[PDB]
Amino acid sequence: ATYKVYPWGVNDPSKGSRSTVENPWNLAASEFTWLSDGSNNYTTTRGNNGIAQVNPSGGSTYLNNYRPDSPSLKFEYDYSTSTTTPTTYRDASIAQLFYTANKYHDLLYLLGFTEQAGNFQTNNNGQGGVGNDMVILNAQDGSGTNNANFATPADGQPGRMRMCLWTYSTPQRDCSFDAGVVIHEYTHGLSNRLTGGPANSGCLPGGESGGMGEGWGDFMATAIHIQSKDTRASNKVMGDWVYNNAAGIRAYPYSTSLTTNPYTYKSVNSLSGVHAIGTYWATVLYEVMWNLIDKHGKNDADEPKFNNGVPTDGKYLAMKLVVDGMSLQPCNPNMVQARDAIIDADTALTKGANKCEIWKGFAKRGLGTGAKYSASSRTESFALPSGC
Ligand SMILES: *[C@@H]1O[C@H](CO)[C@@H](O[C@@H]2O[C@H](CO)[C@@H](O)[C@H](O)[C@H]2NC(C)=O)[C@H](O)[C@H]1NC(C)=O
Ligand SMILES: [Ca+2]
Ligand SMILES: [Ca+2]
Ligand SMILES: [Zn+2]
Repeated sequence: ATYKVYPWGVNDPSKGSRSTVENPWNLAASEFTWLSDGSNNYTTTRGNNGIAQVNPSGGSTYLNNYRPDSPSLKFEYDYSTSTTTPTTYRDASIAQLFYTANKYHDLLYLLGFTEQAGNFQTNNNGQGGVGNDMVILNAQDGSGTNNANFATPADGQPGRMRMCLWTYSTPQRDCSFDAGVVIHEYTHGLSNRLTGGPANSGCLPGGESGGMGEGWGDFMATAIHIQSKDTRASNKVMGDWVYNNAAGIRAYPYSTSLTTNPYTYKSVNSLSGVHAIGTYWATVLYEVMWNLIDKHGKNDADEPKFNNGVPTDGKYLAMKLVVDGMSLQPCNPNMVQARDAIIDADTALTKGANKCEIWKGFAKRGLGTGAKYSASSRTESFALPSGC
């Protein structure tokens, strides 16, 4: 089986070129491949982890929406950034969306988002949790433009991703091809399933918890696209291609310079809406990640190496600690509790080997030892534990 796609690590069409990749699944995470659920084999963008289609109606059903009928298993379709009519590259759009989401399924699986952790699969093959909940992957969704979204029911009911056309450019830009946005949306399914465990999807409804909900997706997309040359001095934005602005969709770049990005926990008292709040959260995680990378290095490959169950590099270690923290934090968590869950995740995973790297990043942006949450009147702190 082949896919002609912008491969994993190329965020969007302005940053790379398409090529044909063969059998891109990781069999540890997709034992049936992406094209089977163990009982049925498919000749389209359908299998254990997801089903992809266009949804021009904007409706809530999916099985009978259009997807390419390709018994060749060569999911190689025409695409050009000059094309004005997005339906003429719907096959490519669907295939790219299927590719990116399945790759991310596989990576998250390796970081611990398995069947027993409440992940999204039709068949869990005796490994725990509840199946029948592959992701419904809607490309060119007619419910709107200039946005994307993800609905996460409890374990056993499929997640639903809606990817829309964006119309701040001519030609319009199809966000199926903006991997970071795909990753951001899928991460809503990750954080909603893990937080409060897989049966509770009401744990990140709004306010500060919902803000972290936005931040986690931006962080995961950012971390995945860190480049060989990058250092803590690199600044990163979100969605700059599909949105057609070099600033991306958030108010500041993800940066370790407090000049480039000034947000601290106190700033959240003045921020309005979950995306603004999440911009602060993703900046804190960015700080922590660079502390871990500066300590452990970074692995530019598409999957981590593990030493005694622990990612060997700071990039995937950061991702793993963030994922693990979601399983330890309370339902409806605030950022102080989510900080503590990440520290506790490191205690469990590494016996506390990264305590001070984590605290330094949180403290630097006001989530130090003295921080206190309030919906309107948070208290910030830049103080560190004595051990640090
Ligand atoms: C359904 O798809 C699976 C996965 O591609 C097929 O399993 C492969 O079978 C061949 C031999 O038939 C083996 O050499 C491969 O190692 C198998 N792959 C995996 C991942 O197990 C299976 O044959 C297909 N079923 C039908 C009826 O065509
Ligand atoms: Ca499941
Ligand atoms: Ca949950
Ligand atoms: Zn979001």
